[PDB]
Parts: sequence; C-alpha cells; structure tokens
Amino acid sequence: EGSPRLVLRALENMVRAAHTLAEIARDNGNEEWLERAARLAEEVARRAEELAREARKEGNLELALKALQILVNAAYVLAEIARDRGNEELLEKAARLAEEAARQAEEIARQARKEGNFELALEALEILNEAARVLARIAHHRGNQELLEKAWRLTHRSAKWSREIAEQARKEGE
Amino acid sequence: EGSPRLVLRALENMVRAAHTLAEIARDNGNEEWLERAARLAEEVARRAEELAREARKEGNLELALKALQILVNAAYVLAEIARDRGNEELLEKAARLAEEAARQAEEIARQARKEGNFELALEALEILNEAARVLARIAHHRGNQELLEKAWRLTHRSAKWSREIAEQAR
Amino acid sequence: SPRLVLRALENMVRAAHTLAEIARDNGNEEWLERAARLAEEVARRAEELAREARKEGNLELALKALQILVNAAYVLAEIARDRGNEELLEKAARLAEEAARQAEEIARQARKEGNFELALEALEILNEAARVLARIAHHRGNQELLEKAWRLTHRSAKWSREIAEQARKEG
Repeated sequence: EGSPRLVLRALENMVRAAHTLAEIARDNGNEEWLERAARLAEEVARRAEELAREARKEGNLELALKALQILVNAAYVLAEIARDRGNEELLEKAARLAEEAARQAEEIARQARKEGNFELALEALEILNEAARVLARIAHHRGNQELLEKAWRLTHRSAKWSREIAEQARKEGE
Repeated sequence: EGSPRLVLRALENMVRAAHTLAEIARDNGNEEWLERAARLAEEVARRAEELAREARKEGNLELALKALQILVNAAYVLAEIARDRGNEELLEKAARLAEEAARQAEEIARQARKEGNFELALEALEILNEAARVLARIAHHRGNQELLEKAWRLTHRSAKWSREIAEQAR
Repeated sequence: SPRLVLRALENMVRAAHTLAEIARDNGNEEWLERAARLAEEVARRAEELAREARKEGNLELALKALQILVNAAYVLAEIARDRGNEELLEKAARLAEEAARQAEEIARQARKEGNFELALEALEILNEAARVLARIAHHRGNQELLEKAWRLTHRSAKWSREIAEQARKEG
C-alpha cells in the first residue's frame, strides 16, 4: 500500500529540478549539462505517462489530470532544450506529448460535462489551458499551423465549457 | 441556490483562457485573434465585477476578494492587448478596472482591520499588490507618472498595513 | 498567531517585488534602495520566524518561512544585477545559502521520520534556493557556487525520485 498523491508530489519536484537544470545549462553554455537535464525530463515524461495510464485504469481521473500536467511541463522543458540546441527530432516528440495530454484532457472534460461532474470538468478544463499554451508555443517554434490552430480551438473550449458551468451555477433567481 | 465555488473556478479558467489567447495571438501576429482575446477578457471583467458586487451585498467578503483578483487578472490581460494593437481606448478601460479593484480591496481591508479580522485584511491587502502591479505596468506603457505614484503608493500601502498586522500578532 | 505573522510576511515580499519592478522599469534609484531595504527586512523577519517555529516543532511553518526567505533573496539578487552592486549579491547569496541548508536539514529529519510530505515540501525549497544561487553565481563569475547550486538541484530530483519509489503501490 502506498500514496499515489505522494508519487504525484514527487514527480512535481522532478520537473522543477529538470527545468532548473536546463536553465543552469542554458545560461552558461554547457552542452553536456543540457544533456543531463534533458535526460531527467525524459524520465518524468515516461514516469508521467505511466502514472496517468495506471490512474486511468483504476478510475481516478483527478490523478490522471494532475499526471498529464506534469507530462505537459516536461514536454515544455524538452521543447526548449531541443530549440536551444537545433534538435528538431525532440520538438516533434515534445509536441506529440503535449498534444496527447491535450487530447486526454479534453476526453475527461467532455465526459465530465456529459455527466454533470462540474468539478472534474473545471479541473480538466484547467489542464487543457496548460497543454494548449504549450502546444501553441511548441508549434510556433516548429511552424505547424494546424497544431497552432488546435491549441487555439482547445483554449476556446476551455473558455466556453467553463462559461456554461458559471451560468449553470448561478444563484437561484439572480 | 447556487455554488459560488463553481462560479469562481469557472471564472478562473476563463481568465486563464483569455491570457492564453492573447499570448497565442501576440506571438503569431494575428490581429483578428487579438480582438477575440480582448472580447473574452472584457466579458470576464463583467462577471467578476458582478459577482464581487453580489458577494458583498451578502457580506461574503472572501468570495468578494477572490472576485476582485479575477478583475485584476482580466484587467491585466486587456492592458497587454492594448499595448500591442496601439489601442488607447482599452488602456483607459483597463486602468479603470484595476483602479476599481484596488478601490474595493482597500475598503474591505479597512473594515476588516477595524473589526480585528486580520486574516481577511491580509487577503485584501494582497489584491492592492495585484492591482498596483497592473497600474504600474500601464503607467509605464503610457508614460504617466501620476499613475506610477498611485501604484507605488498602493504597493507601499500593502506592505505598511501588513507589517502593522504582523506586529499586532507578535 | 504565527500563521498570521507568516501571511503578513508573504505580502511584503510581493510588495518588495513590485516596488523593485516599478523602480527598475522606471529607473528611479531612490525607489530601488527603498525596495531593497524592504526585501532584506522580510528576509531577516522570516529568518526569525523559521527558527521560532522549528524550535517549537512546527516544521510546516518553518518551510513556508524559508520560501519567503528565498523569495526575498531573489528580489535582492535581481536588484543587485541591474545595479551592479557586488555587496548586495553577497547578501542575497547568504540568504539563499541559509535557506538551502535548512531546507536540506528539515528534509533529512522529516525523511528519517517517515514524513514524506514534509520531505518533498523541503526539497522544493531546495530548487527555489539553488535556482537563486545559480543566477547569483552567473552574474558574479563564481564557478564553484554555480557547481554548488547544480548539485543542490540534483539532490532535489534524486531525493524526490527515491520518495517516488518509496510511495508507489505494491503491484
């Protein structure tokens, strides 16, 4: 018996370090230190994909969303490491990681809106913002109009489906 | 009845969306997208101001202050868009929204300070920082020194009254 | 009420941060010194609240007092870089170095005591402190302190991974 919330909170610390490591390597022109930072971010993305995968099978979608957030943040670290280093092969893998998190975050948001689970939807709609903000930035440094439009549309679904809940949770006769 | 907790988190997602749209439009130079981003941010400014008014008429000051920061967040997005499009009519509209948030935030701090409710007072003084951060950025992007002194005076008020409450609890 | 004293201190760092932004973006030298004295003030205040709460056994309060210390150390460091003041970079280095120790010490105690939540809460402040020390070492030309902040960040990642394996389900 363990605590998946603690595995979450630990993975939160590892991207913050991977982001800090990439920052230190970048500001000081250390190509070997970029590689050690990129290797750390590659673990978390693989670690975040497993936890989100497992949490989906047991039906706790709140963990799934929080795991997809860490997947998004790791995709942002790997993205800017690939850019400051001319590696377009990582930017593809980084974009497809953020896009998969954006795809799954919409699934949970779409189904939570269908059930009336207002809290799951808003939490999932928060993660769509995080994934869509990263998809747009990554697609900008890659010249992909379609995923840039995808990031634009996803943000509007975050705004519209949240607006529904806001009007749908208004006072009785306001 | 209704759920103000749901209305808040829904409003919070809506500002985050408007902030993202403004960034996506800005980084890609799509002026038509900037209009859509500003239209949504001005929308949330209504909702936040409306709920803040309703929440205070009930005396629910925590909900009110949480609504006032949504104003500051919505007002800050509008200010950044007016910075790009050269739109002077929105800089005026954006500053008046932050001035209104700093207005109500200080009044709730004064009443809570006079009632001994120091937790609420410190939460209200946080929003003066939020509002004055926007007015300072606006005053810089329009060269207005009178508004800098406002933002500086309001930021300085947040620290002065917070230290007073801190030593009251020593 | 130390939770109230803490909450007020988190407000002044936000204030000290904003005043420095107003001063830097508008080049007002009298305002920058004004912001620095507020930043160093909270760092000294937060330093006292941390040891008060730690000698009392309230480690959650001590860590949140340590983040305020890190944030104030960041405010002073950003001011010193934009103003080329080497004596202020030294003060910012002390404050982040102090926070880096206590974050690592509390992490060791809570980890040996099995409190994995505090351990991760203390390890996150290591990132906060090491990230500040890294920028200081860059704008100050010190390779050893840079190398120090680089081990400190790895320790945040390495010790978190172990707790990540200590907390997984047995399947």
